Amino acid sequence: SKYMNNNIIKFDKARFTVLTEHLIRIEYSETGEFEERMTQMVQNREFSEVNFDIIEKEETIEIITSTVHLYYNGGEFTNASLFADVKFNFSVYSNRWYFGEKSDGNLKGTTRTLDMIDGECPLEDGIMSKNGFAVLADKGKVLTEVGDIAGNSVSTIDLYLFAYGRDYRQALKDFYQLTGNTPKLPRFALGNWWSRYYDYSDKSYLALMDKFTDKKVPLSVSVIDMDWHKVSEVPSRFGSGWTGYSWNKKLFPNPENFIDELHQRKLKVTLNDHPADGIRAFEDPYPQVAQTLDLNTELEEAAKFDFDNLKFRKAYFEEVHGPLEKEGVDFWWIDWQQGAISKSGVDPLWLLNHYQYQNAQKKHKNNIILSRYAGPGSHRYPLGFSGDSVISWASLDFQPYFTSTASNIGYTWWSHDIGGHMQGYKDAELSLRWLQFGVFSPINRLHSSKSEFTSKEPWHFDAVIEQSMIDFLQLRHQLIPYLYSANLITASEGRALVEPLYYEYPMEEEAYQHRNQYLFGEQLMVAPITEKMNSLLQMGSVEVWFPEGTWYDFFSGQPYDGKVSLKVYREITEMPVFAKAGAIIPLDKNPLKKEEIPSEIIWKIFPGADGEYLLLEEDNETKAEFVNGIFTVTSKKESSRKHTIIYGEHEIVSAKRGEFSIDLNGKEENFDWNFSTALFRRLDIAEISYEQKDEILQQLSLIEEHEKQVAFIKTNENQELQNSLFELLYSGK
Amino acid sequence: NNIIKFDKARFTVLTEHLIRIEYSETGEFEERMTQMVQNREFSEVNFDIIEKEETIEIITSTVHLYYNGGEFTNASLFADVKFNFSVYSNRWYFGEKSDGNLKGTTRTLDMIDGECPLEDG
Ligand SMILES: OC[C@@H](O)[C@H](O)[C@@H](O)CO
Repeated sequence: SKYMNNNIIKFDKARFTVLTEHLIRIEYSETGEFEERMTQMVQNREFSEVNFDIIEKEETIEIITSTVHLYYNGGEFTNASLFADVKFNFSVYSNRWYFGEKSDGNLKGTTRTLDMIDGECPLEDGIMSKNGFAVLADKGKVLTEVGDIAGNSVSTIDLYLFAYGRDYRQALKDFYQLTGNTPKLPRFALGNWWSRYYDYSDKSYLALMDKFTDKKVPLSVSVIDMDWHKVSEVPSRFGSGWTGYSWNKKLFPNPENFIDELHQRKLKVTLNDHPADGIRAFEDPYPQVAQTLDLNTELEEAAKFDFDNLKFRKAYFEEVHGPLEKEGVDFWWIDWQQGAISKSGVDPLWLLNHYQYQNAQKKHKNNIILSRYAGPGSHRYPLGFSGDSVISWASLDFQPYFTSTASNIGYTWWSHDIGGHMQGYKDAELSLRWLQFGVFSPINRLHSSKSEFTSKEPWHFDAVIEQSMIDFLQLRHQLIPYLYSANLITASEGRALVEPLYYEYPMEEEAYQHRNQYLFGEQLMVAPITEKMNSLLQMGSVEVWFPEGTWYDFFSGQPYDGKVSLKVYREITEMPVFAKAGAIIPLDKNPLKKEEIPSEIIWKIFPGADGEYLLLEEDNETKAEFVNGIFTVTSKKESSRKHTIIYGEHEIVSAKRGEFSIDLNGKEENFDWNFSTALFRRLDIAEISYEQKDEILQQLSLIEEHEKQVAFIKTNENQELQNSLFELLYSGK
Repeated sequence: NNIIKFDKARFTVLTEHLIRIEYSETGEFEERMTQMVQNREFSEVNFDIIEKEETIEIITSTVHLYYNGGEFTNASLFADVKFNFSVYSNRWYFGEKSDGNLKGTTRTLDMIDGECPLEDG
């Protein structure tokens, strides 16, 4: 059969597939046979036919779409024979791709891990570029129909040219169509996780879980780190106790009972797995694995780690994990730090995440793993696990940027160790700022090193820090409805929960100049504080870009007239999070109560414009509509759910059942936030002279005209104090 | 008896803790001294072998040395030491650097003001 889809062009030894007007597959084959199989990266090349034009001559071909000219001059792919011009003017002369060459503009993607990183590390390129094109090489192995490694591609060069311009959201959508959508997360993954590299007993671990309840901190996940298994008692002839599959019965004399007690507390349970030293002769499962793999047990022959080997994988899932799953382990923390070597040339991290994520689905519907990034397409195996960050202001300052930038390669479920993993320095404010970021990150998992000094328990800290941490951990559970809805949107529509500003505001230069600022779902904009407070102000700060429109602090209702770039100041207990006029945010009214789905939703409405919110749940869709001051709630299915409505400052309706409409036009649109209260608070906490406090309070109270209030603060000899006062006068204008 | 051949490789267990590893395309292995090596006469030692169709394992009191056949690559030739001095730096891979080397020396201190890099010992 000579039949070919109309989107396929062949010329010399190349094949071009025009998958969209802005996405061209580029293949080279010595043999004239081109690759149809799935690869590690690509799952789907079925794209609806698109319009394009060809200029084919003897010696050259040009493929022309709405956004790109692709040229091929025959022969081997070199920087001279294969190149493209984009039909954009985002740069004066960075509008040409050359095969095998780097161009500027790439907005970056992510990397394997933050292991041993103190602050910034280099990132790999993503598919997003300010100049409108990027090339995603497919260097992976081909897969069989059922998803096992098949060997080398017959397309010895296989590339994807993205030429979406600054339509970043559409580039990511089409990347997901190509590599497969992110699977749905389960709701439990979006709550708080407790983890610590600490040799807990059953007793001490349950006592901690019960103290979390006593302290009014909700948790969804109980992580148990490597001290669950034998460590120091492993005979040295076998190597270290890092890898283990055998319970420490001194700490866990009845593992199934312990896991059942965590299940009764509605916690999902994961164990640390260090797979690299395989199954050695001292292990509980060794007799059964040695039988299956026909090992020499009198010579203590180990079942060495080999995820290329179908029999090893089968032994690993059925005979090593299987018994631990039967005891009640819900999902696996794959903790691989042992390199990228295999006989197949496939990264063992890729093999682990691919096969473990598939195996997890027998255990539970929409199950997860926790593992490091395994390259483009590995978003199919959530969750991401960033690993052994250094505990530092510099590490925190990198992390929001790292997180939002990862959306540029579709890896949208990074779980960082909140408060940082190891080394570095103690600073309770650092631990608190890091938790603020974690709550507004894809996953909020508390974790720490083996130190006796790095517990992330709120009560480790003083009464102020402890209370603020408890408040933020409660907030995480309030946000689960919003997070779970955004999760179902990632899985169904290919939209990241965390977006860089330039996704919404691609033509605004300031959207590229606030590296740690992001959109958090569709209704909230976050600007985490990631530097130690100024002790004179007793407040930290971040420069915020406010896009055009009216914005409100999500917590205080402090207003801000966009478009402006404004330095904003917050006490260590407060975080900069903002909503536009018209925003509607659902909150669980009962974040401490372990309900499978919330019995009551708070609808938090920001007055001053129309808005809309769709709450996706396991078995329902709930639409909130705010049009000409009328707030309406409707659902796909009937339910007993109670709805609370908070319109700006004020609870209007409490615990109303069913679908309803309510006219909010006759209700107070204004937040209580006011200039005079906020000014008094900022002056009162500041470690400045009382004479300065007195004069600033007197003059700003006395001076009526806003421009002369600003002139007065402009004379202040403390420059950061001027900025803080300016923020208040700007919100109060 | 201290000598084992497998595929295109020759292993010589000189001590319980010292193993020569040779590759030869032709199956001819080198007996002559080199600039570095002057003597390969060492007393017999005890060690075990697990030889299969496609793989060999040599086991001493201190090391597992594995060879999976073919040219020597990081994947085909590697070893686990029977020690627990590190949590996961106990594996040698052919042609890869691992941590822990306490260093050796270098040709000269010509033009060196303070420290210079040393070669591995
Ligand atoms: O299992 C011990 C490890 O050091 C873990 O605590 C880290 O989180 C792994 O990255």
